Amino acid sequence: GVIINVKCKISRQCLEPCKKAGMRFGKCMNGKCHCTPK
Repeated sequence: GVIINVKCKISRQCLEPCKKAGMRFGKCMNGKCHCTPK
């Protein structure tokens, strides 16, 4: 589990860097981004 405290706006804009790192999941909850490692 890897949470990051960034003002996100679209789940797709946090999905890109979460893929770059290598995450199985890329989800934003209106506020902060929550990605899960693969």
